[PDB]
Amino acid sequence: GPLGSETYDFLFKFLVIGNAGTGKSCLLHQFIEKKFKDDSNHTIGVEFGSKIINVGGKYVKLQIWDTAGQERFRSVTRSYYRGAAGALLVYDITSRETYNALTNWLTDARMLASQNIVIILCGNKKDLDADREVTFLEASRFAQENELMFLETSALTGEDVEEAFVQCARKILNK
Ligand SMILES: Nc1nc2c(ncn2[C@@H]2O[C@H](COP(=O)(O)OP(=O)(O)NP(=O)(O)O)[C@@H](O)[C@H]2O)c(=O)[nH]1
Ligand SMILES: [Mg+2]
Repeated sequence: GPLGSETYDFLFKFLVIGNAGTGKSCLLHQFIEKKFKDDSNHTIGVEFGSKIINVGGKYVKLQIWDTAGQERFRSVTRSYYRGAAGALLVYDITSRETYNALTNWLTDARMLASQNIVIILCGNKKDLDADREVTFLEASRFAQENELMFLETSALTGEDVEEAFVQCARKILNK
């Protein structure tokens, strides 16, 4: 994967944000490696990944900053919002607390990045439907009201992970 071997037309800076334990790191690992990370522990500060996707015939390299959700890491994660084109905003459909935090994540994102940062809302862990605390309906209405894209995902199965990243990039390229 050296510099001279890659082909891309666009370079986008993305970040993944949301409460601790929502599955942000598993989402990135799923996207890059097409595997469910085993024994995922809390991210210490931040981690990084990149992947080139095909969006409408153009190749887009996504530089992805997987930020720690724990409040102790707030100060070291400020940097990754600045000049970011898009963000996956993640909550856990089994934890209402993670959903209730979205307004604050959203507000901080739009203040630190440009107000027009493209945000896709990811209701993660949808494979755990027996433990669901947040309905699809209320989340979709929250997204509509706050001009966010929205889908539910499973980092465990892989379902909708690729689509979340791709649709975020798609919206950036085209009005
Ligand atoms: N069943 C299920 N478990 C998931 C899913 N995504 C993540 N998990 C699990 O949920 C826990 C947290 O995942 P993790 O990616 O580490 O969360 P995080 O948002 O990165 N946490 P932090 O902000 O502290 O780094 C782990 O035990 C992980 O295996 C999912 O889609 N389904
Ligand atoms: Mg993490």
